[PDB]
Amino acid sequence: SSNDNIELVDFQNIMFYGDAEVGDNQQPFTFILDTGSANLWVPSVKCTTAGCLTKHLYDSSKSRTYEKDGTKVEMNYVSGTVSGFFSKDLVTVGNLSLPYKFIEVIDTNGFEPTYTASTFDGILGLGWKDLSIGSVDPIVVELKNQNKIENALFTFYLPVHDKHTGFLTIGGIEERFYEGPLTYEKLNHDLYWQITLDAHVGNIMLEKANCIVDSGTSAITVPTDFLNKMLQNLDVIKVPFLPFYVTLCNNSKLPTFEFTSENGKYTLEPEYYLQHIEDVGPGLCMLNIIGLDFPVPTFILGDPFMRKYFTVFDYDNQSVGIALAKKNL
Ligand SMILES: CC(C)c1nc(CN(C)C(=O)N[C@H](C(=O)N[C@@H](Cc2ccccc2)C[C@H](O)[C@H](Cc2ccccc2)NC(=O)OCc2cncs2)C(C)C)cs1
Ligand SMILES: C[C@H](CCC(=O)NCCC[N+](C)(C)CCCS(=O)(=O)[O-])[C@H]1CC[C@H]2[C@@H]3[C@H](O)C[C@@H]4C[C@H](O)CC[C@]4(C)[C@H]3C[C@H](O)[C@]12C
Ligand SMILES: C[C@H](CCC(=O)NCCC[N+](C)(C)CCCS(=O)(=O)[O-])[C@H]1CC[C@H]2[C@@H]3[C@H](O)C[C@@H]4C[C@H](O)CC[C@]4(C)[C@H]3C[C@H](O)[C@]12C
Repeated sequence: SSNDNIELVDFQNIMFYGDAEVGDNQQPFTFILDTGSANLWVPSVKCTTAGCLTKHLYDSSKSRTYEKDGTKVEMNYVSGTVSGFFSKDLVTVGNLSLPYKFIEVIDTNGFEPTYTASTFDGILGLGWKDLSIGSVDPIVVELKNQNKIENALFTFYLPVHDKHTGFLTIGGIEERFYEGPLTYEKLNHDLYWQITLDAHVGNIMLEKANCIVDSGTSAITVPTDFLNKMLQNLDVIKVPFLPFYVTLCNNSKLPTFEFTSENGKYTLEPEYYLQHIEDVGPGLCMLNIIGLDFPVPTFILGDPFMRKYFTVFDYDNQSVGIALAKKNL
């Protein structure tokens, strides 16, 4: 009905979070909404670590829909590890509710310093079942199976800093969120939001590259070889000890990413991957790009791509729909 959604709030023009609840008493948590994972976790009142002092914590004893599991789980992300045990309780996203298996986290030491530095309490996975720990049906799929929504799909309309808030819409496509044509790219993986695109950056290209559309990566990642070729004679300087590159914001050597399919063309101009850091010096920007090598040459089209392009994640049609995000409104 209409279209169920959760508001997306920009954090310092580099991350975005949405709020959902756990327990029949609707205990509120702030989440990274992560299309690149397939589990929900919240920090427990039983959490024994420094990071949890600054967070909204889940109290299973205060929920009468809580069902004990206790199966120990370690959740290993590329950027950190959280551990605890499975619990079952009511999960509410927008105005949609369902009983759900999630991880009750008691150790966040492996998630620092990012955890304490950030406003999110946990991570809400929007991936595929066979990627999940504990064989958990994805929230959006379950809601469709329960006839709580018209379609097993969700859309990302990211917030733009000082322009507009964003929305995760569950169960329907709103035309308000995108201008121009919506192009559907079929998945090249059984259990990941990953599509095939030719990647062109200036004179260098990777043919039929694996491209993950990842709401839960706050950067563009490119293969390390590709990045080394991109940055040759570009007048950019890497930060000592850190995989981040600094440039003059006005550096006209900075290239436009061009990603092409049989039916689509997506470009990402420097304004979409530049981060102003003028506290550090005059007219200096960081590139929101990092080198990351997968066994197959892979790009992560993270936050910076999804700031520019509205995205539809369709379980039933096993495709990602891409359209230019509407600027205002
Ligand atoms: C400067 C810039 C780099 C910034 N990053 C941030 C926030 N960070 C740390 C990230 O986004 N980091 C990314 C990340 O790990 N994202 C993660 C969420 C997260 C965020 C913050 C801290 C800890 C975890 C979420 C991403 O979807 C990644 C994508 C991925 C998957 C496999 C292999 C490589 C990459 N997913 C996972 O790591 O999930 C693995 C799984 C575990 N169980 C099932 S799959 C990396 C891919 C770069 C703020 S500013
Ligand atoms: C998971 C990857 C490392 C992948 C890996 O294990 N790579 C081994 C091969 C290395 N090389 C390609 C250089 C060898 C090939 C030689 S070649 O000549 O081919 O280049 C590592 C490398 C740099 C890491 C980030 C930074 O720490 C900054 C920050 C610290 C926070 O706390 C957590 C978040 C964040 C964003 C980190 C996330 C993640 O953790 C990254 C991407
Ligand atoms: C081979 C590497 C893993 C790292 C590696 O180089 N070697 C480890 C071998 C495998 N494990 C030891 C984890 C097996 C555990 C079972 S064991 O029997 O060992 O206990 C490959 C094999 C399959 C890959 C994932 C899947 O494609 C799905 C998905 C595609 C996206 O594009 C990127 C994210 C993700 C989760 C991929 C991550 C990573 O890229 C994997 C684990």
